[PDB]
Amino acid sequence: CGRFFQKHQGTCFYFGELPLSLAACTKQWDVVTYLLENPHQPASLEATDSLGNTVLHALVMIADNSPENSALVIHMYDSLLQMGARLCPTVQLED
Amino acid sequence: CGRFFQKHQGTCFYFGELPLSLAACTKQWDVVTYLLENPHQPASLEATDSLGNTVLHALVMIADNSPENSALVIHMYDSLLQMGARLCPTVQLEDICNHQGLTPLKLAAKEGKIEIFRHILQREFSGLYQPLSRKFTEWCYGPVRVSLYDLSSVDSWEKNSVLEIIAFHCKSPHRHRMVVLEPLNKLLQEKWDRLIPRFFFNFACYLVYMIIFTIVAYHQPSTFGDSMLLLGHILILLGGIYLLLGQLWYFWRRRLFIWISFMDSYFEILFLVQALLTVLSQVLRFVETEWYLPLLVSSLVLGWLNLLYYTRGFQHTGIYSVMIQKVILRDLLRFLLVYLVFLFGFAVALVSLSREARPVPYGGILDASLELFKFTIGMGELAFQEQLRFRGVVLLLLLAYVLLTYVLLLNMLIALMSETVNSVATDSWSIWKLQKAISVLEMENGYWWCRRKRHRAGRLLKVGTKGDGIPDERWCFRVEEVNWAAWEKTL
Amino acid sequence: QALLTVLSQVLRFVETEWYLPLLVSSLVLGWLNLLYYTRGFQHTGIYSVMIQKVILRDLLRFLLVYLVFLFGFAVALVSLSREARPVPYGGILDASLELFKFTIGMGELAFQEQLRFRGVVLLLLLAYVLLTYVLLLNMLIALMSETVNSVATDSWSIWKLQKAIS
Repeated sequence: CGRFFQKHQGTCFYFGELPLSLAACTKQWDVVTYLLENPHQPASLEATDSLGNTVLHALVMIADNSPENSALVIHMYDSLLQMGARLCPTVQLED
Repeated sequence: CGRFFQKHQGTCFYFGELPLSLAACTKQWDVVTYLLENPHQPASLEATDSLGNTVLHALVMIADNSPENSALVIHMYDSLLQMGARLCPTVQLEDICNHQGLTPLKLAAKEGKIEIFRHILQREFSGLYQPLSRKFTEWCYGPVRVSLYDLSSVDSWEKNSVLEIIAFHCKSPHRHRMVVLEPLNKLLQEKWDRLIPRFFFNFACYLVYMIIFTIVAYHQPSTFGDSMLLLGHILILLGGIYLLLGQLWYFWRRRLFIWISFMDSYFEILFLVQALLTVLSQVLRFVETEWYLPLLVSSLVLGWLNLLYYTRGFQHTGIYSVMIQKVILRDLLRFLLVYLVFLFGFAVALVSLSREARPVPYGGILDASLELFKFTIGMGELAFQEQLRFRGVVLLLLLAYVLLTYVLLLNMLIALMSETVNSVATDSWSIWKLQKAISVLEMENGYWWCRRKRHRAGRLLKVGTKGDGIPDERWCFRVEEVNWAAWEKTL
Repeated sequence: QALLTVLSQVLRFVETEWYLPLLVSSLVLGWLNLLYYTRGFQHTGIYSVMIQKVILRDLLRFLLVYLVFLFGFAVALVSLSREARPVPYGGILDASLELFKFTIGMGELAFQEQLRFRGVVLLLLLAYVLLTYVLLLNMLIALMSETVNSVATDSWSIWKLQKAIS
């Protein structure tokens, strides 16, 4: 949580203030998988930042109306939802 | 150097009057290389012709807006620059003063070559030939890019900048497309955002001045009141003198601008006329001449119409004034010509055939024209004059004039403006940006009595190192932009 | 409208002369308020949407330029209408009224013989008439012609949004 990472009118870039959120926002599917089933310390997929946004919220925030950005956001959202189905099936991330 | 090789209006072909320039201009890269590292006698790459142009200048001169020509010129320019990097690295070929005192960038800006201008303004190279670049990248954390455009001889802080050349020296028809491409863009917006206060202060001063003008012109004769009237009159005289001096200084400073652009300003001449009329009326009052009031009233009208200069501060109304100008210039004059010819032709006729005694209308050439203009406005008295037995001829003439004028010319005028507005709705924004750029450039200087200090644009930043010693520094202009397509390929 | 109606009703008890203007203004505003309920049909709701777009896009720039021009000419005609060689253009209110009449199509463009500034007054009147009635109004027609064609595409979605809000 820093001025460069908080969302405001300036020279910032909001991604969710979470390493998993940063990995998801940067079209890096190789690290997202490794962050979730690493034996040592898995990263919770329902984790939240100071603002309250989650990974799906962070994906929504960085979304634009550009075709490539929209495709990236849609694909990452679907992949993250499908992965969350196979890790925490007793809780839904949409709600 | 011959008549066929000198640049003029004829059957000539200018290439630079140098064998190396000829080789470069003819897309012959095989001979250009051999001319530079031949052991016997190498050809200097910084050589100049009689006109003063160099190889890069010659490439700029032959440049057009055609895609193939633009590609050829760009490729040859880049290749020649890269070669000059490896032959004479102690001297840069970009900074070569022409006889008229220009560089390839300034020459391209003046001649109107848009494509080579945009290429030179934002050119980027790879790791090799890194110093020979204008656009850079400081940090690209995530999908955001920080572009560092070079502000060398393009910032107004220098005496002869590219912006000033574009504004006041370029005679190309569509020169407004150069103030909306890259760097020159953001820079002008940032300058205008800081020059807002002075612009609106000048507008407020002019508004107060003309408010005083109107109050004085209203309360005038056909004590305290006389004292206030005298104070207002002397204030108006001083204001008119100030405006006259300012306009005279502007015209004297930019004498070679009226011929280049006789209508792009359109308001400095109007301000000059208004100030001259005000001063003339004020000085003529002392002569006690009856024509004081008409001059004062005309000056008041012109000055009150002059407030539309200051409407170029908003996105919405500046374009409106631009379309006003386009409509006035494109289809108002042809209609006026045809209308005046038709009106005179009919007025002379009605005057001639209005003398049969079987006050009378159409007594003179002034009355008939007035009646026809009334017909145009919607107040024409189309009646059946019973005092002369040419009733039928007069009525038929009136109907013939009415049909073709009120039913055909005016409706066609409406249609013509309907076409013109749709046609010029695309380039009006660029013309407004050019007008704002001209206003910013004029406000960068001070008044005729106080020269403002220039504030240098951009900032000095670490950009590479010169290939012969310690790092070099140049002034850049940061611009951040969030692009995902640019970011997604570099992975 | 409701505030004006209530204010007029309560002011009647005070026995104030300005009861009738308030009541009449409230009546006008309420009768114009019936165009809210036209957003129930495909045909007229879009018409009201284009009405709003035309009012917002090109009605205000024209009004600004027109008011500036009208004031500039009215002050002039008032100033130079005092030569004795009732008279027209006596005050700033009369000259503006005459210029508006010119705009409507009822302007009395005559040759006033009671003052020897006939030429100056006539030239000023002609200069005002040309640029106003021949240039600004026709250009306004063209501007609405452009605006209607431009907003003919998104008007349906705006009408759907209005219906959704309702």
